[PDB]
Amino acid sequence: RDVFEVFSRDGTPIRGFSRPGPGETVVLVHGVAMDRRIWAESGFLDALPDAHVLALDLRGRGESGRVGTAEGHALRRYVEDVRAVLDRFGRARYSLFGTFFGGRIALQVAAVDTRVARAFSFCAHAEQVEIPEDAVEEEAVAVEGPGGHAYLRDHFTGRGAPPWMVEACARVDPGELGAATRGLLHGSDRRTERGHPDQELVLITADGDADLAPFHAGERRLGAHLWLVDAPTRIKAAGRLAEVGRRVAGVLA
Ligand SMILES: COC(=O)C[C@@H](NC(=O)[C@@H](NC(=O)[C@@H](/N=C1/NCC(=O)N2CC[C@@H](C)[C@H]2C(=O)N[C@@H](CC[S@@](C)=O)C(=O)N[C@H]1C(C)(C)C)C(C)(C)C)[C@@H](C)c1ccccc1)c1nccs1
Ligand SMILES: [Cl-]
Ligand SMILES: [Zn+2]
Repeated sequence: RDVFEVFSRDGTPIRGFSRPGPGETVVLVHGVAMDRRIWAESGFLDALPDAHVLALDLRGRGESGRVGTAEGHALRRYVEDVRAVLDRFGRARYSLFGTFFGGRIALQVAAVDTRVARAFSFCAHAEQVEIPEDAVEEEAVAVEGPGGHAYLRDHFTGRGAPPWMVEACARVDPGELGAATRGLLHGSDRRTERGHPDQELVLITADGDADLAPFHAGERRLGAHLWLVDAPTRIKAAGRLAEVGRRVAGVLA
């Protein structure tokens, strides 16, 4: 593996690693309370034997630049972070894969960047959502305070999240957990669009998902393909991420 640095539109440095391979170039986008280490820890990276893999730390996570403001964590800024990675490696075609809010980011990159040939959204759909301002602000307060890592650990543990997902929370600065949560009130509620007719768009979730309706709506509206994994909830579906990587490798082959 090699490390890289690029700069987002707003000057934020975005750091990541490149795992060379002769195959398709795949760009991995983690979720809010994660960093780039989840790709190896989940077994997703091992599932792609041939791909050239690019894995970034989003702004404010891991080795990337600090942000510490709500608007700095707007969805459009994450999109700019990913597009900067696409620039650095200079390809005409990329396949994007994102977990949870990372999936929403990957879909939005696909909407605006014609270099995205495929986008996979793991446990996030593409539809408009109603975000309660009160509840999100309350969650921001819970996660940014001294008890914030414990709050996330206890909740993810109680909902059956894999250990790597529980453990990743404690690697995120509490201030960036709060800012990223508030950032959701700056654009993340809108639906995503199809970028080009030839794009391959895939949504993945638990067959037990209590709200599959918006995933079906992406099938109809975007022509997306819906993949299911055996799990009673979205969070527990994260235990199947390596298996999903094997299915991605089949598509890339
Ligand atoms: C059934 O499974 C779930 O719905 C939980 C699942 N969340 C989601 O999929 C989506 N969000 C939501 O649905 C909803 N958001 C929420 N808070 C914003 C937010 O998300 N977070 C803030 C903190 C961060 C870790 C992340 C998160 O994770 N919060 C859990 C709670 C974690 S704790 C303790 O266990 C969460 O959801 N809190 C809700 C409420 C506060 C409204 C109760 C709405 C308002 C967007 C509808 C995310 C992907 C999203 C989609 C579209 C637009 C914006 C966000 C998880 N993803 C990762 C780990 S759990
Ligand atoms: Cl997330
Ligand atoms: Zn801590």
